[PDB]
Amino acid sequence: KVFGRCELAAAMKRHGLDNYRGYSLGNWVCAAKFESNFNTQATNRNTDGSTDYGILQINSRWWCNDGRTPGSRNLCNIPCSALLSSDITASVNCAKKIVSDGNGMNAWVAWRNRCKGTDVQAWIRGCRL
Ligand SMILES: [N]
Ligand SMILES: [N]
Ligand SMILES: [N]
Ligand SMILES: [N]
Ligand SMILES: [Pt+2]
Ligand SMILES: [Pt+2]
Ligand SMILES: [Pt+2]
Ligand SMILES: [Pt+2]
Repeated sequence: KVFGRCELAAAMKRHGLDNYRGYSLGNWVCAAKFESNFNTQATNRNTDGSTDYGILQINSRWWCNDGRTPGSRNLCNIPCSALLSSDITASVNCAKKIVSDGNGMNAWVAWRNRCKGTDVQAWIRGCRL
């Protein structure tokens, strides 16, 4: 499922991400856009042999089990295939853990390189919260 810009903001605000650890909604919407293009089914194999899964491209090295990442933690206790659901719940609850683990949204390279320090307000422009 490829969400719309305003559609994903709503599901995101609802599952409790707006101001989560002091990151406003636009930051999460911007990260989704540059990670997955809002596609819940997005996967990207990394040179390291891990894979990033879903709307927030959560990585198999640390966070989820895809049964093929050689040496790999499963912090979030889920198979990576539950990050590809059209319901973003599982992606969201894993994202709260990730963002809580010290580095905040720097965990998402696409956030640090493209969203950090820009007007992320514009990403929720014309959406009903
Ligand atoms: N939720
Ligand atoms: N998109
Ligand atoms: N999906
Ligand atoms: N969702
Ligand atoms: Pt789908
Ligand atoms: Pt939902
Ligand atoms: Pt939720
Ligand atoms: Pt777009």
